[PDB]
Amino acid sequence: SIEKIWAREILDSRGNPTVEVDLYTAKGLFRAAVPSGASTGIYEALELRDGDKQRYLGKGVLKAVDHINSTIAPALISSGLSVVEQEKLDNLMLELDGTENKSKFGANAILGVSLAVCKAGAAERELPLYRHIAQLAGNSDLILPVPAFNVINGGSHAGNKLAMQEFMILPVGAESFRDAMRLGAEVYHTLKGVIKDKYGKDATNVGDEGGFAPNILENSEALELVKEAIDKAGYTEKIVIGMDVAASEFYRDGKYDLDFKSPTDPSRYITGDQLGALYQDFVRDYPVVSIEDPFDQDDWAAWSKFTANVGIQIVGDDLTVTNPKRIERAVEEKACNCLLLKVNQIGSVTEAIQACKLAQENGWGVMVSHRSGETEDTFIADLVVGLCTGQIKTGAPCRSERLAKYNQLMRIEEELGDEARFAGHNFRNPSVL
Amino acid sequence: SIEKIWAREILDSRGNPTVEVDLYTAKGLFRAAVPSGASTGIYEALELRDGDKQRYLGKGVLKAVDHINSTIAPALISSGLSVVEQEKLDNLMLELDGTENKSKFGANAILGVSLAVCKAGAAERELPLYRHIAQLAGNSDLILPVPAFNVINGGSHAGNKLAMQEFMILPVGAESFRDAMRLGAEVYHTLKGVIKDKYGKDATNVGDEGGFAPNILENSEALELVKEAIDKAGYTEKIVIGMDVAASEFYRDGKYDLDFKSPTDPSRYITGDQLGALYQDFVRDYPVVSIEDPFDQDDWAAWSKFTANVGIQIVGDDLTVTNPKRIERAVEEKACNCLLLKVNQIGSVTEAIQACKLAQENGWGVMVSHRSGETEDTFIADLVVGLCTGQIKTGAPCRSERLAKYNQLMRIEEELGDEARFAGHNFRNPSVL
Ligand SMILES: O=C1[C@@H](P(=O)(O)O)C[C@H](O)N1O
Ligand SMILES: O=C1[C@@H](P(=O)(O)O)C[C@H](O)N1O
Ligand SMILES: [Mg+2]
Ligand SMILES: [Mg+2]
Ligand SMILES: [Mg+2]
Ligand SMILES: [Mg+2]
Repeated sequence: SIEKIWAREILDSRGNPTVEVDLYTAKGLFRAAVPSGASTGIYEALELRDGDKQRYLGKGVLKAVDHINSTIAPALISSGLSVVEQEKLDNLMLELDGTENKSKFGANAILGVSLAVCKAGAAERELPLYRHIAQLAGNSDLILPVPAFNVINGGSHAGNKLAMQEFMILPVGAESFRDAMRLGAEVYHTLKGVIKDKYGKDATNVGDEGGFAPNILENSEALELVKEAIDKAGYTEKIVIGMDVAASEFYRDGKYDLDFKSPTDPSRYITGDQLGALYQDFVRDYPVVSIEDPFDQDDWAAWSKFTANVGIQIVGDDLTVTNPKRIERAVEEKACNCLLLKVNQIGSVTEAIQACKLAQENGWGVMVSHRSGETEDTFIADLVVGLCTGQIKTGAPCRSERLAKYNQLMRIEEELGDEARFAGHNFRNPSVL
Repeated sequence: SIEKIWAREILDSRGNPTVEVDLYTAKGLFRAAVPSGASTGIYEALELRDGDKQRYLGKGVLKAVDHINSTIAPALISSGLSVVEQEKLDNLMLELDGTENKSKFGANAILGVSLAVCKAGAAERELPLYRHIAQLAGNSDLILPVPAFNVINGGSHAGNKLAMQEFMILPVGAESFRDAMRLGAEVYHTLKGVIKDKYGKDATNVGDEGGFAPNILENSEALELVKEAIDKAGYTEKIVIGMDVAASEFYRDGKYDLDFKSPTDPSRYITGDQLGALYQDFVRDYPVVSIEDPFDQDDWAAWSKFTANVGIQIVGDDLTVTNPKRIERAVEEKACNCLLLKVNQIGSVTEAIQACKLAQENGWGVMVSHRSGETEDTFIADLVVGLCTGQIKTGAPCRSERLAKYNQLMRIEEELGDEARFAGHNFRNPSVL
């Protein structure tokens, strides 16, 4: 089945090395690449880096590449398994690695091969990638997702004082996915004009995901800007707001520091309950319909308490790290009601699909997501359609490691033709469509 | 030969619509997309936009898409021409349009099809794209180019006061193209730390091409910054500097305004002679080996004078717009000694290859180039290798519409194996290899 597997080091969207894998079958070349996070949860499967400080500041991935070329590849070719057998090939890699967190080969090594196998498998089935993924997941009724565009940035890697990481727009009232793209781009260009006028001509360069990071401190002010741009573009009822707080990043001694990029001062810290009250005010004052990582990745009681007292979507990211073990705990404690799905948090296509089905079985939403460090790879566009989740976040409508996914979703919608359905206001629960 | 052509609107790396074309033959699907400039020369072929303010603020390209789908596609199909016949298919489109600047269909309509045809032709020849391009151009040897990374930004679309558009680094002393990527990436990341420390944490977000635009006014300070990053990264011996001044953008009244982003004040203006004197100082104080568009696209006398008084590379971009007619004039007046090759400035692959050959036959260097607005398309990576020009500028090593090209060049290098030659110090004049 598999003629050759060959891995190489390429550069991701931030200029850092990452893994790319070529898989050859009689049907051709199938290529995939691995993303890389910046604000990673402490429970993520292992991203294997070389640590050679004289090459790429220690960020090379030659070791992961070698694990693929020297060990994984001959093992999978020796097995004789068909590339359609995703689960068997993935399980084979998992047992070969033999560690829970994939720390022998690296999650980035195993995922690279896993993605390529999946693409080669689709071609063997003579199916577009999204339909093959749907079949692997047991789905038949595909849907185009609502895109969630990160347009204002704060948090650990933004050069402002804004503590919360992401402020997103979601065109839930769009007519189609192609129309959602147009709405997103128009609000984005509107927002750029607003920021230029108010914060100056030098305030509209972009961050890693293509959004803006103007110098503000109040999170409420970020929500004000976004709502202002939505209204100015004429889409007040059609576009709503999502947030990724990434609260693990400013968790201090059991409390939360909404000014953590300023010199340390413990008296400013607030409690989980105070943080929960602040969110309730956001949901009251602004059309916020989704909040991701509202509390620290270990602060389970605060998650459960908040989720039980709000009607919006509550997304586990660093809390759940696409990990069935952590998800089951979150399900049992009712910590959240949506899973953020990051294939490189867990390290294989099979396990990511299992994590998605576990969420969906329990009435949760699922939002497919990029990493801050992306590539020209568009796998997650087919993934979100095949898993039928109804929602994807994969950047502002700016920088092609983000537009490559959005463009692919527009091609998919086009291909599905008259059968294309758009999640719209049912992005949390698209199965009712 | 051509079974079907289908065009669609996608978004480019700036979030604006552009043309993508799917072309089908017996051997499969061949896809290409068109870039879009920000500081466009007045002599470029016409980029056709819709101007419908109800959509994308008038930036849609539905008309171009419709010209392809309704007019160009059935014409090329009815012609029965093989996809290997690049020249004939391109000429067919040129005649169909019947205007000098492709203003009936739009240059973007025509190029999109032209690029897809070229990819379909390579597969028909059972060749990698760059070898097909090599044959179309009459070349036999292939060479990997020195990359020119735009790391510091000024000019029309930078939010600082810096007038000159691009300050680039060229790893002429790298061992190979893969090593050139590493040198570029390490200097880029070094520079980011330098900019952070001197100008602040809020000063390292990126512009359209992945580079930085800190708040500086003196162009000499830009050159100092770059030099400082090169040495701190430890590569003083191996990396030199290129500039794209884009002087057309600040040509005022026959004079030049090095503060054109401040409110108009003619007392500020300097003459071409004075500008030329400033370049002479740059070339002396810094390792500047290449200057692009030093004078206005119509200021021929200033070009000829300057070029005759220096030994560095002098690059026509807006001067020449990849246009054989304007190049012949430049040749005659010895206005410059290098052509910046932008396929969408002239609108077809055949005409771009002709522009390149006309340049090379007259002893000029050729630097293949991106546009500010790019896509996930990687055609120019194969183009620069097939045309053997020895140099390419396709962005900072940041943002995957940039890295897609650089990554593709690393794959090409790998594929050529033992036969891979890197232009290195012969980037201006590679045919001696
Ligand atoms: O937490 C994050 C960061 P990361 O780089 O994936 O950690 C960006 C992404 O949108 N998300 O949810
Ligand atoms: O003048 C330019 C700009 P443009 O967007 O192509 O006009 C960016 C490119 O590097 N170049 O030479
Ligand atoms: Mg994170
Ligand atoms: Mg997150
Ligand atoms: Mg220009
Ligand atoms: Mg230029």
